[PDB]
Amino acid sequence: HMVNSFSGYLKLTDNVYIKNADIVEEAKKVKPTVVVNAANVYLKHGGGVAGALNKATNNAMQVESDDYIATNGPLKVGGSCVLSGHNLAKHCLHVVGPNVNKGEDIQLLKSAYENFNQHEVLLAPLLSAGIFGADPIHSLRVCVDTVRTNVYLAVFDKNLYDKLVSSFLEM
Ligand SMILES: Nc1ncnc2c1ncn2[C@@H]1O[C@H](COP(=O)(O)OP(=O)(O)OC[C@H]2O[C@@H](O)[C@H](O)[C@@H]2O)[C@@H](O)[C@H]1OP(=O)(O)O
Ligand SMILES: [Mg+2]
Repeated sequence: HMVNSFSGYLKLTDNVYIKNADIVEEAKKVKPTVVVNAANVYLKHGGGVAGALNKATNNAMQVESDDYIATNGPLKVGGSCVLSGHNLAKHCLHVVGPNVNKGEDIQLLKSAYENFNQHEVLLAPLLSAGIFGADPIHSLRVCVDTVRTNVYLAVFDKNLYDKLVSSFLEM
């Protein structure tokens, strides 16, 4: 036992790894330097990954997020900010993917993944792929084509994990 030690990930490419896991359980076990949040521009951590991370910090992430946004104003779609990882990680990189359910520009998903290249190693979810309504296969593709640093993707759903791995390791 040490820190940033990932286990049970499938190596997709030289720098992209994928596991069927809860990003919160992975954060707790690994204590990564950086865990990524699938955030909105307001850092209102209502559901999905954001709700699960915030709940595991006993709401400390939401209190910090409320203070940050009241001070700085909202993020841009495709942007990020580095805040505390609380009890889960050294840092949390809050990254805003486009909300395609509200017609936001899918091109901003590439801008969102570009934020990952500022960090050597990240534990991350598939951006925009849940509540934000992007195709998860497309989100994995943009991740693989954009991110050059080491990214460990945690995919909660068993069936989604199997679909992502089979489509990737065919195409
Ligand atoms: N605990 C978890 N660990 C790992 N992955 C997780 C976990 N919970 C959900 N996911 C997955 O992450 C992906 C991203 O889903 P969301 O967390 O909904 O992020 P997205 O970028 O789609 O939506 C962001 C919005 O979701 C709101 O919660 C947040 O405050 C913001 O407004 C989906 O494939 C989502 O899968 P699903 O569609 O919820 O089954
Ligand atoms: Mg699901």
